Amino acid sequence: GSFVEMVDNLRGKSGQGYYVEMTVGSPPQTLNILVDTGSSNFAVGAAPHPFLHRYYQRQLSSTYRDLRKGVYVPYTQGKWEGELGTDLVSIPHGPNVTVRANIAAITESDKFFINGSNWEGILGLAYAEIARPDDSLEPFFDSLVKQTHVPNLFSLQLCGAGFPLNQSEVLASVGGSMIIGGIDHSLYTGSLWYTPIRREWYYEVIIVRVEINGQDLKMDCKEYNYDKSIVDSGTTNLRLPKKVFEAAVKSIKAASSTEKFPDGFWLGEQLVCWQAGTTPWNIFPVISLYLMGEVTNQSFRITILPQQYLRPVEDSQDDCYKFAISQSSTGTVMGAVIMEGFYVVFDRARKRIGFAVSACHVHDEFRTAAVEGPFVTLDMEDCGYNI
Ligand SMILES: CN1C(=N)N[C@](CCC2CCCCC2)(C[C@H]2CCN(C(=O)CC3CCCC3)C2)C1=O
Repeated sequence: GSFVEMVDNLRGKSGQGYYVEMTVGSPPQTLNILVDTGSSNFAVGAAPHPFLHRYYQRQLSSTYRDLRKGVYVPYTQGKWEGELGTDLVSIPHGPNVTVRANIAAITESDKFFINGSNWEGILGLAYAEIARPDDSLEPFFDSLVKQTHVPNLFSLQLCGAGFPLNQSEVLASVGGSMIIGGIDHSLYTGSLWYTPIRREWYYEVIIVRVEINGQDLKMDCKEYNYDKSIVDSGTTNLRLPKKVFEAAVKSIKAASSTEKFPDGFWLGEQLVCWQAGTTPWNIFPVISLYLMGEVTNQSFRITILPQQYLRPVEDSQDDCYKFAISQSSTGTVMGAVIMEGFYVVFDRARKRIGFAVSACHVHDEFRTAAVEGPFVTLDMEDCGYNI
């Protein structure tokens, strides 16, 4: 019910990631670690890098164990490579436990570390199926649950500020909470609604209906989950499959048509600015994603505001934003800008993901984010994509 020791243990922002403090080795080496529900390796900087002010020094840890194996992880926008080993790991603002976990000691990388992000490694919280080099490398959370009495569940409250935070502010500000082993009721309002985890690899879910200001996008629901839909704190944007993105942007443009925005804005490349305090939130539509419910033929919806999908960026005294919805060729990605609207419960023990309105979501006096249900929805299993 209440996990005060873990409340407010995150820092960061949607554009650069949310991170938690961790310690590795004996004596403990403190590092800031990206919370990543879209990968499954615990991988930390272990050699000098221009964007790192600290890194894991294996030679200084008496509990370091060398697995004598390399790991090469190339991905779309970057790469990381390192040396596998194990060590004792703790989360200072977490459960009061120390676990023996796998650690990939990063020795070389490209477009992995971000200048000014304040994190030195990543915590892959998804399942062993997508761990590198293969599923035999036990992910951190699996080790934590196996070695302690920590319940097999974690929950995330990612807090977007609603305005830009400079270098000093982002270091001093609370970015949210990662509750390990439980649900903290102070982090949300209303009810938690659960969607099934379709398969344990990424945190895969099924979207059954999409609305833009109550208007049904009216696409075959398979299109929404082509080739998968995942919940990923390690992605900034709400990413949509090509056809869905094209249909959604046409509908968002139509709803906001009292103001014309350049093509570069809709491409998520160019910022849009308004005089201080005059952002016309009301012209932008709300977006509802209906998710498969736990009950047969039942769904629920999560509704986000433009305060979630317009990402605050510094320009002046103008309030500026980037459009945080973008195209994908690898399925839907419910990234940090979506997660910022909600308290998200990764209930691994019951193979389900919970959503509730976040106590820290940004809104205005007229509209709020929402999590509502139930809705009668038929043939929802057909919304899932196969092959
Ligand atoms: C999309 N995504 C993740 N969720 N994690 C990784 C890895 C995915 C693995 C999936 C399984 C197979 C191997 C690759 C790596 C992170 C590291 C930094 N990254 C940023 O984009 C910078 C920030 C932008 C907002 C938060 C971070 C991405 C990724 O590419």
